[PDB]
Amino acid sequence: EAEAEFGACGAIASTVPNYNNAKLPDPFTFANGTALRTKADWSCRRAEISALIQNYEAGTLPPKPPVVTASFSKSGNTGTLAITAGLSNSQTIKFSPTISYPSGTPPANGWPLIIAYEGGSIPIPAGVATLTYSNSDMAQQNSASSRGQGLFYQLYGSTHSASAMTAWVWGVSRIIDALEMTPTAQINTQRIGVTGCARDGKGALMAGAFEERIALTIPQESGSGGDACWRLSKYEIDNGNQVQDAVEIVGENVWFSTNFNNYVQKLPTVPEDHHLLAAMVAPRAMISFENTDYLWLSPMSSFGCMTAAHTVWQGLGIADSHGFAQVGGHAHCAWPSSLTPQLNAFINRFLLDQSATTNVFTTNNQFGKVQWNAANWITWTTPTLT
Ligand SMILES: *[C@@H]1O[C@H](CO)[C@@H](O)[C@H](O)[C@H]1NC(C)=O
Repeated sequence: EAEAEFGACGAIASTVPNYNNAKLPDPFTFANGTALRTKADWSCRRAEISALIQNYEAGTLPPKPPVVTASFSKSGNTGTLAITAGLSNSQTIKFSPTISYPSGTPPANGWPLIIAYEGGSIPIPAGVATLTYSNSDMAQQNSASSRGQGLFYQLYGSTHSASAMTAWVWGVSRIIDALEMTPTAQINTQRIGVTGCARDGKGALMAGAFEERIALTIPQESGSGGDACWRLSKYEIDNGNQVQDAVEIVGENVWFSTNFNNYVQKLPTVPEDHHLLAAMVAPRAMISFENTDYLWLSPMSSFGCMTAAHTVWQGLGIADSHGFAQVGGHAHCAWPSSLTPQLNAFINRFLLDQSATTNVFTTNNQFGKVQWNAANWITWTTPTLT
């Protein structure tokens, strides 16, 4: 409704004041009760999901500011992309991510690139350039003490509602803006991925969800606040698994908005969960990786959450653009070589344009004191969006 004022998607909701659902919110029904039926409907539902996530847990994601400039220099195989961002009131900040390049002549359209939060913890293939993004500089993340601290807040103000992870997303968007105006960086901006591990994996998921120029999203062992769902993690903690959950996470750090504190004890009233956050990547590609050795990561919650999110790609007819691999037997953020084929399949297909098959959806079902029962959490029937 009200398309003449708001555009093609009309008056998307940012709140649902009467919501109360202990199971997972339905991806395929808008807040107003309209059912999704077409693939185009997904674009508008994703916009509504973005507004709901910002309202309840992420804070405000500012749009591109009126000043974004960039200069590039290179020494050896290392480029430095010096970025400046500024507001209409003259306030400016600067940050300078570095890029590690393969040697020699690039492909005609430039190197594919993975934006790696704090360098990431995945093996990046030799034909893909790596941009090291210091997300902690953009928004600090030591503990609850870090609230409102970081370069982002030196631009927008320390009381700005963006969570640290939303601030990190904004920084990624500026990096891509910079790359698109800097041909000498020799990056194929149509083949950019994002990755990070642990808290930086929560960050990478947020980046892929909210920044649509990311072609491939790779969250690694992101746990609670990442590819796990709040409702499922509450079920785990109530049944004796020592998981991270919504209540603890908001006291531990600043990855979520202060407003989320008002909902962590009332999760059924939140008209979203992280299955909808992950689904915001669709129709682009994502594979996330989880580790069952650490109950803190909430293993069942990630499997159930990603199974729920997967229904969006299934409804869009592109199930193989979304992968999930969950295994045990390795240290946190250590990369197990047994998963390298799955990682490379997604990188090869979505960043390197190879005909790799990307049907990856596997778990060992090692969930501790709980089991996954899809009927207790997913109530919707996946439509075939037209
Ligand atoms: C319900 O909301 C969606 C998203 O704003 C919109 O596209 C749709 O037109 C709305 N339904 C009606 C009947 O206005």
